[PDB]
Amino acid sequence: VKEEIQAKEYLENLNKELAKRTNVETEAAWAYGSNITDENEKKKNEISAELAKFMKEVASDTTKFQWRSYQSEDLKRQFKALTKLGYAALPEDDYAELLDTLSAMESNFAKVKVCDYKDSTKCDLALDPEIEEVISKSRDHEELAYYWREFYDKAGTAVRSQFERYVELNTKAAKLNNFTSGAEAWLDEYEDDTFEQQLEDIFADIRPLYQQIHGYVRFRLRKHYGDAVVSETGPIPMHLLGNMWAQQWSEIADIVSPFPEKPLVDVSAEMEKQGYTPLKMFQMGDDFFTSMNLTKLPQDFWDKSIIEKPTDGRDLVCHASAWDFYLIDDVRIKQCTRVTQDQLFTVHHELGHIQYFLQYQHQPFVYRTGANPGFHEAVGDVLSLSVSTPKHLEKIGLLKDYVRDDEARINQLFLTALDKIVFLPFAFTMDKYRWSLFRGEVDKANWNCAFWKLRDEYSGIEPPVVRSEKDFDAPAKYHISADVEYLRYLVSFIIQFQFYKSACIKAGQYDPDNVELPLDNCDIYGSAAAGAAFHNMLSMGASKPWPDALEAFNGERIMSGKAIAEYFEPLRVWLEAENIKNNVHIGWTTSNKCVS
Ligand SMILES: *[C@@H]1O[C@H](CO)[C@@H](O[C@@H]2O[C@H](CO)[C@@H](O[C@@H]3O[C@H](CO[C@H]4O[C@H](CO)[C@@H](O)[C@H](O)[C@@H]4O)[C@@H](O)[C@H](O[C@H]4O[C@H](CO[C@@H]5O[C@H](CO)[C@@H](O)[C@H](O)[C@@H]5O)[C@@H](O)[C@H](O)[C@@H]4O)[C@@H]3O)[C@H](O)[C@H]2NC(C)=O)[C@H](O)[C@H]1NC(C)=O
Ligand SMILES: *[C@@H]1O[C@H](CO)[C@@H](O)[C@H](O)[C@H]1NC(C)=O
Ligand SMILES: *[C@@H]1O[C@H](CO)[C@@H](O)[C@H](O)[C@H]1NC(C)=O
Ligand SMILES: [Zn+2]
Repeated sequence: VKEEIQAKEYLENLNKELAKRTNVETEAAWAYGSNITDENEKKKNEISAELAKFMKEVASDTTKFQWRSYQSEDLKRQFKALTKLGYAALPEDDYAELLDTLSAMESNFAKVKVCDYKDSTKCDLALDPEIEEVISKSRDHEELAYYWREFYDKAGTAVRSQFERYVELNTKAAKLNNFTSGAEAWLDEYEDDTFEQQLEDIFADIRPLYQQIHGYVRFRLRKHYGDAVVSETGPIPMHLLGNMWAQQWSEIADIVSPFPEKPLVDVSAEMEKQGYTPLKMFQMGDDFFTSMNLTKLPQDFWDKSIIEKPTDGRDLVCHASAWDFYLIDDVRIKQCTRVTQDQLFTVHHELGHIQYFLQYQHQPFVYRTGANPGFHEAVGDVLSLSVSTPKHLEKIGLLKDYVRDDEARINQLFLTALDKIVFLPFAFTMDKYRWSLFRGEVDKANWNCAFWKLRDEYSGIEPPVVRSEKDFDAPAKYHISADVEYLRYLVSFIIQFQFYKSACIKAGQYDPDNVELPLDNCDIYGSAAAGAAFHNMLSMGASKPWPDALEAFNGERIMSGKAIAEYFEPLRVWLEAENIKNNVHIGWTTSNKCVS
């Protein structure tokens, strides 16, 4: 009708206004996140409250248009997105209380300090970097357990009453948008009613490999720590796995690697010896993208980013993140960067977000996000997969005197699995837990043990000490304290293998029927063929449902476990044999580390 013509002009104008108002909210959030004070908290929450109020006016104005009657799929999609208010649907007082609750949790988490194990006078150890360094480096099980407990008590238990209020307010918000719970609100971002089932099916296919890796790691840990510390048949004590949440185990690769007489890629020491800085690491990431004929970082990036931990003793959120300011070319990273191999991957991870932001900044505001949350998280990881290859690391002079025999290949495959397969059950449990609270499936009296129950069922790990319903451990993970959906990372770790396989084929770097070009040594550095595929997909933003974005990249429309399995198939074959040959116990008894 004539109405659809006016509507298109309504949208064009409203999109620009939302960008500009979001800009101002993002600036205040940035200011808080990079400098936590009471004054910046109030500024952030007051701006948010005002944007919330305007969003409600907008939702209500969508009803004045017959938008579901229109011809244009594109107009209807944009209107649909403006009806989805999220937390902004709350009454203004409930919204302000929710923001205050979220602030309390995120700043509790960011301000955690603990006492040194060897010196209880020295009480200024932060997660990043001091506690993370001990967890990743110490092989003293008693020190490890000490830091685990100190951290979980302060980051987790201390915000129980706040976490509860947040679940209530999150649930109320979802119901006001006519979702059953916050779980359905999160899942709506994947635009697919069978999405949970799809992930269950993929997870069930990779679980057997996970159990083989688990079994082997447990066997190797028993030889290091002995049977008093690690049982044969029980869940692995999580504090021994190189990471505070046992989400990835690559930091203990030096004690669990298949062939310890053969090389294991660890380039941290060479980075340090070649004088690498944070600045250099970001410049390398930048080079990687521009090498593929993708977009160079703008000057605002270099001028406004924070790529090193401030040295002025202020409080900030050190958890690494990427920020879109919704103008032109104002994109930033906040990373407390350290010169290590894992941090090099993180740098590429974060720069994948930046690239996505630049690729879609010509889109209308509602379309300036990922095709789905998982797509956003995968982009940088596709590059990190290349960066991590011995091929790439020899090219940039970080890996010296490396012979890629069959045993070094198994070592590298295993190292990657400790980051990529191990994480899958972990990532699944973070949202399974929250979903189950959001949906009202667990009584408040059982919330802590329901967490550790899932961590046992899916990952076969447990706490180093007995916990109970007096503790509350979930918020000790950043994203749980900060209310960041975690499924995006599960989706990412599956789909990034679909992107990488396809990028590798396009780059001439992978042929199944040619042993010179195996998937696990593919480097896509310099490939404009791969870059083109990325451009086609990333530039779409959220303008189409995600199957359409994937189709733009490689012609497929389906999320699949095929690629991640193909990548690790040589590992699976070897590891199955090695477990049988060493009579390794697979599976685990129920944990008894959480008392009701
Ligand atoms: C979540 O789900 C909620 C339901 O569970 C839903 O809430 C409902 O939304 C309806 C509109 O979205 C709303 O409808 C209005 O009802 C008015 C009368 O209802 C009152 O009495 C109820 C008991 O009987 C009370 O419980 C309520 O609290 C109400 O106070 C009507 O006056 C009103 O009507 C007018 O509006 C229609 C709209 O027509 C549409 O648009 C054009 C009009 O420009 C039409 O040409 C077109 O065909 C189309 O129909 C007009 O026909 C005309 O002006 C009417 O007079 C309207 O029906 C309903 O009251 C409300 N609550 C409940 C519980 O029913 C939420 O909307 C959902 N939330 C989200 C985010 O989607
Ligand atoms: C942190 O924020 C305060 C406002 O609460 C401001 O005055 C101060 O300059 C900021 N500090 C830094 C280092 O930016
Ligand atoms: C970069 O992009 C151009 C135009 O968009 C494309 O045609 C070309 O393949 C790319 N250039 C290089 C360096 O390969
Ligand atoms: Zn990310």
